[PDB]
Amino acid sequence: QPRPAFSAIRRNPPMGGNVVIFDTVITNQEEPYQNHSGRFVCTVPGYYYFTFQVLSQWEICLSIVSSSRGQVRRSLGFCDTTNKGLFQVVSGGMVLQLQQGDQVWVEKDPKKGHIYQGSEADSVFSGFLIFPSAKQKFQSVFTVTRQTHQPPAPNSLIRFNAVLTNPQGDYDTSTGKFTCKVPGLYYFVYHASHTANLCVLLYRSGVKVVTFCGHTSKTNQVNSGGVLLRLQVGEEVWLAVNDYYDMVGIQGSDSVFSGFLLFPDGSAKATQKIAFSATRTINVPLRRDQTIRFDHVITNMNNNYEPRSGKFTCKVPGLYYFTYHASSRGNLCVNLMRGRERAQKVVTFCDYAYNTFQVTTGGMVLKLEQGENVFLQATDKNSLLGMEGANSIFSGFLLFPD
Ligand SMILES: [Mg+2]
Repeated sequence: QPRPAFSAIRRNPPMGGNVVIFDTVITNQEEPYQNHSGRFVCTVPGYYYFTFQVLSQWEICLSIVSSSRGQVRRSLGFCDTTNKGLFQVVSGGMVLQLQQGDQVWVEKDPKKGHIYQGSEADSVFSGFLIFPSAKQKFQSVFTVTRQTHQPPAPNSLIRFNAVLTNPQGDYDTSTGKFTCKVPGLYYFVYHASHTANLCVLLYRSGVKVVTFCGHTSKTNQVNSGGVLLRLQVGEEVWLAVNDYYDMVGIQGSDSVFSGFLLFPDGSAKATQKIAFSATRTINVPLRRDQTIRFDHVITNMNNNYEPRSGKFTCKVPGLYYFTYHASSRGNLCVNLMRGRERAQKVVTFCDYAYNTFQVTTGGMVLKLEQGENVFLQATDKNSLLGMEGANSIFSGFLLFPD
């Protein structure tokens, strides 16, 4: 069984060109990613998820581009134009259906291309196979996007009117809702561009699950959020806004919503359906080197996440994707940790905020051995909020169960 999955970061990247080269490989199962060029190469045709979290201090606009038969296919873009010298993370992601030989990479706008260079924090590009193309009725995947210059109405459901992929029709662009056909464990994630305050709320069958808010005046930022949910047939999932409703991106900064089935109910081996999502609801100030506890479990299939510590511990060796979204009111750096009793830093994600509210994100594909821990660790920059209406969440799931 193919297991194509990678993550790479920047450390000593080659200079020049508009392709963003992530030169330092963290994970590269089947070696599809080329660290000398920045390009992922598809061997196994199918549906893949790609995502990036890139650190800037000025203006940055990025886009996930692909090629087929060497013909370039431009796509959505994501920008942060805060432009104040402080760490900002721009994020974006989408499902892509690929053929053998297709390539995928991140490109910067030659006019807005500032990417941090140094050791204080990291930028990451990740991708992994979701479903091989070879089934389709028993899969579920979508990436949809909001193509309009007019923002949603306050306190309303966010309609994504345009489809990038939706092969089962599980997202309905005329209602704005995803409806479950194949019951099981799903990942949902969004990246929404805005130039005024924006809160995005994710609903499941009429109940608010998580909320993430980002504040800005005039300049463009990306609000991100996501969660793993175990759904039954007929359940609905959708995004909405509250009184903070702005989704007006600048030119080149779009808004996307994706979801995909990871583990069907009643298929394969339950011991390998491993996924967790947990939020933080305690507001005690963190101290440097403290493990960040996410105490409230939304999902914890096979109980490999420990909410009382905040640590994931690997039972089933394999490739895992870890991700978080943290609300914050000041400067925040988090170390992503991997190891056993003595854990080691994989990356640090920093996102600074001056007298405002932010949501930041990071993610990583990691190969894990039985017994290895993965968790988030606090630094001296510890502004982290966890509350209804500004959540912080930590999630992880096994790639390639059966
Ligand atoms: Mg920020």
